[PDB]
Amino acid sequence: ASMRVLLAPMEGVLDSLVRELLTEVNDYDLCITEFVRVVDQLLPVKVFHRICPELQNASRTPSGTLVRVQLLGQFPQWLAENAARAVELGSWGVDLNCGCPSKTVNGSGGGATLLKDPELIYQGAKAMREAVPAHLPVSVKVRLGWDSGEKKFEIADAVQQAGATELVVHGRTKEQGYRAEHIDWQAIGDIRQRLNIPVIANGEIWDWQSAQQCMAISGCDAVMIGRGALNIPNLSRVVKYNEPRMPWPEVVALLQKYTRLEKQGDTGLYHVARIKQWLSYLRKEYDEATELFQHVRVLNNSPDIARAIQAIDIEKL
Ligand SMILES: Cc1cc2nc3c(=O)[nH]c(=O)nc-3n(C[C@H](O)[C@H](O)[C@H](O)COP(=O)(O)O)c2cc1C
Repeated sequence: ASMRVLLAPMEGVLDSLVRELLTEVNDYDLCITEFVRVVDQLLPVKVFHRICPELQNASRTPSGTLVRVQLLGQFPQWLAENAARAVELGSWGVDLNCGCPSKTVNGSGGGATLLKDPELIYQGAKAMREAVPAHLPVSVKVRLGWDSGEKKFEIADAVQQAGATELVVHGRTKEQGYRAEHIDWQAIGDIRQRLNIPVIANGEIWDWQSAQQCMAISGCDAVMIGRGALNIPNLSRVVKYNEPRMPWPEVVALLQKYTRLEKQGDTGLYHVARIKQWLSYLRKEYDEATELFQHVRVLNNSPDIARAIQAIDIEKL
């Protein structure tokens, strides 16, 4: 019966602005921030506030949905220091990225690179668990492996043995990328059966039926949705309650609200890039988004795209 739905971390997509917009019209149980890249220093407080403005609102979006800071990096001492800082600043626990393809800085790997030696996941997660007060959660997000799923149980074991609270599994290897035909929710179930912490299933959940299938196959009562949450802006309610997808006119209203939200540190091109990007996702689902994208793709500045989006009369749609 009960179902948890998490909004995925998405670097360069799901910032605080889009989290604000989406959580207002959804029932997400938790959102994950874009990653804070940890190398070999304690990051200043402003980095956390930039990535997670919700820290100044008791770790919640304006509508009240919890948000959790994610770290990306390798060195245990520095993951620990930065985890402690995230929670000192108010984060509801802390998450560790072990699934994103990521550039190594000097000797400091991160993300999917850690899947090549599961011990790196154990050491990083353990140092975070030890640094974060015991009542607050420490989560880890993984893929099934690097170039195969052969180490998928070692990866899962590393997270549990580190004392992590919960595990998100993206049901593909790194080398399988985002290829739909390679999703393996069964592998997620096999991991769940071995563990004693909640497993949150992730990958290729787009609608009510796909979530039902995912839960049935994996045995997980918790899922995480990333790209689908942009394609269908009310996807949490689609998945939880089998409600219809957000009508297009309400999608346009959402885009209009986005054009009126200010972005901290914006040089001037934020809305141009981000409205085009969101439309590039929406065209997978909404015919109308393909047409609107053709109209706005030629605009090269935020005021022009703001005027264009705002000009649309949603009562005429
Ligand atoms: C543009 C983009 C950025 C992402 N950034 C992150 C990130 O910052 N941290 C992370 O752990 N995963 C990141 N991911 C992976 C997603 O959280 C998620 O695991 C993936 O998109 C698969 O789920 P989906 O099929 O529901 O999209 C990103 C994915 C995309 C497409």
